[PDB]
Amino acid sequence: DLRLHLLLNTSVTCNDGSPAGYYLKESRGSRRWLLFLEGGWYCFNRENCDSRYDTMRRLMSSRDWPRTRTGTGILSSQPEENPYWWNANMVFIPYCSSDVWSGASSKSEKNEYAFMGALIIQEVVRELLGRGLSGAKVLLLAGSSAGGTGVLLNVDRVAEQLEKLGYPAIQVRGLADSGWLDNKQYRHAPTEAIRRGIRYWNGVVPERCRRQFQEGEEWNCFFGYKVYPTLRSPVFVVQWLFDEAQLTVDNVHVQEGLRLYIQNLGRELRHTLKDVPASFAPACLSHEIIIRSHWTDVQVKGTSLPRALHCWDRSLHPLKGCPVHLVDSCPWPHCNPSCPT
Ligand SMILES: NNC(=O)c1ccccc1OCc1ccccc1
Ligand SMILES: *[C@@H]1O[C@H](CO)[C@@H](O)[C@H](O)[C@H]1NC(C)=O
Repeated sequence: DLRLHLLLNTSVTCNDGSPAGYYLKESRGSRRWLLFLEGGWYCFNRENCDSRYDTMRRLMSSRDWPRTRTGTGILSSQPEENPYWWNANMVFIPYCSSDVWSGASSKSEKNEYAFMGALIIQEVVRELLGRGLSGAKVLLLAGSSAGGTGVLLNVDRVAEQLEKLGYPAIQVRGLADSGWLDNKQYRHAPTEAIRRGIRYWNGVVPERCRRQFQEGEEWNCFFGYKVYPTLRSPVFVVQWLFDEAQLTVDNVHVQEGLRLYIQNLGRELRHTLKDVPASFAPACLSHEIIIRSHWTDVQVKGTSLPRALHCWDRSLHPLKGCPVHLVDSCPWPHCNPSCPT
């Protein structure tokens, strides 16, 4: 169990103005810290956010949060469930800002909701330095789905924040799960929601990416294959080749037209990962993995995800029999026998 702490700075809030927070389980014999960003889509105007507040309120408010959560997958403290970092300090940061962790706007007389995702991450980091983070050797910022995209948008800002606060020894790294294409749909734009959303959230993107695409075009930096090349921090990318959220937005739910569509989608995703040295991309139809309890089951070319992350740690001290770049080449969902059921 990880125990809830509401932010001491009550001006950093969820959508409805309630305090944001984090769940923490300390491991005093470890100098490794895992900060995990939750996912869960987003909302991009008043009417769409009002609907989310009726039936997804825990993703917009802390008023009903439980005092504990069970750590699972990479957040589990059992060696059998988590071969990678079972002894780390564990942090789960709930997603209550509906802004893909990009926002920096407070509730006010002209804003019905606050969108503070980028500031929530910084304040969590700030308050953890008083509870042990000051002695860390590695800070791994991880996340799934919208939280995976949030890793890509925030990992270099966390690095910069610790540098400016006087902590040069903490190595900041990223792990982005299921947050990696602005492709043509199979049937008939989803990118327009992101464009409109950034403007609604006062959303912020990494500076080098901002400078490449310039004003009005920051939505491009929400797409992994465009923002990843601008990042300095080491980032490991986990992405199913046939991601279910990607297929949903593409309006896919088999004859030749769809067969070619699906095969091209896998081809394109594999192409964008060619020059990503730390990555894990199985040929499966699925979504998310790193906090699922059976995340140890899937393998690419005989290597599990916990093993690949361990090999990544070793590389940041090619390695013999301990690979870090693992991308399926077979071209159809579940041609990898270890895919989830
Ligand atoms: N669940 N998905 C997210 O959170 C997300 C995060 C970053 C960028 C877009 C996202 O979805 C919208 C979308 C997905 C695929 C193609 C176009 C648009
Ligand atoms: C509280 O957070 C707000 C919003 O980020 C910031 O303006 C302010 O400096 C913070 N207060 C303190 C005491 O750090």
